[PDB]
Amino acid sequence: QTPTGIYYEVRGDTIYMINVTSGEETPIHLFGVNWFGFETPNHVVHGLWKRNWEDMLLQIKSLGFNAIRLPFCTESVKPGTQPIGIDYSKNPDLRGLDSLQIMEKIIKKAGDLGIFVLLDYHRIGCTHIEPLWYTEDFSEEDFINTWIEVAKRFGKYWNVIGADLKNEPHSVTSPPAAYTDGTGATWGMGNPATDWNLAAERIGKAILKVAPHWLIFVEGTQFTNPKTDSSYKWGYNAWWGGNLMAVKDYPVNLPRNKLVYSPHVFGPDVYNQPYFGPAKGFPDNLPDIWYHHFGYVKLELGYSVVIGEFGGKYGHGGDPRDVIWQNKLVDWMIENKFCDFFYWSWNPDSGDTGGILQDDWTTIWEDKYNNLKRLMD
Ligand SMILES: OC[C@H]1O[C@@H](O[C@H]2[C@H](O)[C@@H](O)[C@H](O[C@H]3[C@H](O)[C@@H](O)[C@H](O[C@H]4[C@H](O)[C@@H](O)[C@H](O)O[C@@H]4CO)O[C@@H]3CO)O[C@@H]2CO)[C@H](O)[C@@H](O)[C@@H]1O
Repeated sequence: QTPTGIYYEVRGDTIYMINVTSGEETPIHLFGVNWFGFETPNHVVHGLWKRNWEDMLLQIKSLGFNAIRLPFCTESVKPGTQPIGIDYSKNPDLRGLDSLQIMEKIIKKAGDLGIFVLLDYHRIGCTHIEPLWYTEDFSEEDFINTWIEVAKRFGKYWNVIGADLKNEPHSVTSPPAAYTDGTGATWGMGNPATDWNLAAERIGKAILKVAPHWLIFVEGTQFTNPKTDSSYKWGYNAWWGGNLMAVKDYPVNLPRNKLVYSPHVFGPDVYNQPYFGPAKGFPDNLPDIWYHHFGYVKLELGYSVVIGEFGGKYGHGGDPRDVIWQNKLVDWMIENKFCDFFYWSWNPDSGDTGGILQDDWTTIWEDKYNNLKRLMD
């Protein structure tokens, strides 16, 4: 059942937390942020050159968030990786700790604060997101074994809700090549080399054996299979980790009380999507685009859907259409009861999106935050 005394499950489209000792079971909401850096050359969450790590946690909690998605790369969850970019004068308790002991300390404290953590295997290397869950010198078996060691260790922390199996499965070539050419992810192709729907089942099963109490989060790909993608006019224009159009015909085969679908969705600050042109009816055209790419998974099919990344500069140094985009997206989440989400990012040092923090790592973008906090009321 559980090593921590806490057990997570999905009933209907809602995540519940069970306490086996008190017997309490309540629905939870994930009002989340992404705090990144363990996936980069820093090997640690960013901003610890400017801030104390507990204080960052306390500030996140104080803004109403109760969940952090923590991106990691393979090197950061191995014993002995040295972090760069910590002011030890501000973080004395982190002196001489390796990146793993820091991740342990951060998650423990999060727990004490009542913050859920979702572990995200964000990159295999520490430089960029790979299209597949393996590379030339890192196999799916190494990927799975990395998740098993992570689940073995982090399964002991009550507030770790689960595993976001791989960030942003995607493509590096164009369709039609992308479907068969083995360089990118697919879904419903019937090809184990590339089918993210099949890979998710294999990786999720491995993790549930060691952490049966966890949820498994599964993202979209970019392209799926040609019949799915051509069946919608914007079928070729989903984000990385954003195409869930294949779930209806090819659902992922994990237990229904364990599985959470986790699409990503972005604004004009990340990529100038063609449906962002007002001549295409932006922004009033978006709800139908969101619905087709991922929203029907919940609205029509009844699955838990947690948006795992979304954000943008909200007009601070970026495309002024980002303000309209983020407003419209949060309107649609609220009206369709997409209440669980993780914003990208808490960090201001996201080059195309900024974050909830400003560049001083201390003050927030009030307007951006005010729009988002509508989901938290
Ligand atoms: O991790 C530290 C790093 O994060 C960067 O922020 C990234 C996230 O890490 C990532 O999860 C996500 O990635 C974007 C990616 O940056 C875009 O390049 C990619 O663009 C695609 C689009 O999805 C397609 O529809 C279109 O056809 O192709 C374009 C590119 O050709 O979209 C994905 C999301 O789907 O988002 C975050 C924002 O980019 C920070 O920017 C960086 O500073 C941090 O170091």
